[PDB]
Amino acid sequence: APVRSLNCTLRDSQQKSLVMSGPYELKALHLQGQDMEQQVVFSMSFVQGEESNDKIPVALGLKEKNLYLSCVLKDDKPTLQLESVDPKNYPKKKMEKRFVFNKIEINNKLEFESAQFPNWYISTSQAENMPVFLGGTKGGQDITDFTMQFVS
Ligand SMILES: NC(=O)c1ccc(NC(=O)[C@@H]2CCCO2)cc1
Repeated sequence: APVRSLNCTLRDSQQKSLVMSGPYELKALHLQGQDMEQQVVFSMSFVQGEESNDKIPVALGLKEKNLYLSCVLKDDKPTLQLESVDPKNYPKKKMEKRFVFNKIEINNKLEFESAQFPNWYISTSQAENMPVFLGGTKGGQDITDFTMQFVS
């Protein structure tokens, strides 16, 4: 059958919202009121992959855009990028591994681990208006926990 998808927003555990501000540039900042329209709406697809009660493989596309978060090596490091795809062919149930995140539920928060790069996570900085990135530890000063808001 098709792939199943939900519209949603994400906020980091310091309640920073995610926005587009540059061509392929997703950023995290404190947002409230009128400016909350600026936040990115995701289409979260439930994709093929290894699954358990609290670890669910997803892809994160931008709503009604042929753009997906992906994990690739850049200048020899696991990095987060926005990648364009053929809009005729996406989303699909069997997403390529660079597109797959394990959505992990721990203590009423979510983490998004790269399926491609184990123990690398979607991360934000504590500072305002810095890139969303792939961080190689769910420890330290960087933020690896999120909440999801379901959107119409
Ligand atoms: N110097 C640049 O032209 C440039 C800098 C940063 C970005 N993107 C990111 O850092 C991505 C955004 C999705 C996750 O991380 C894109 C372009």
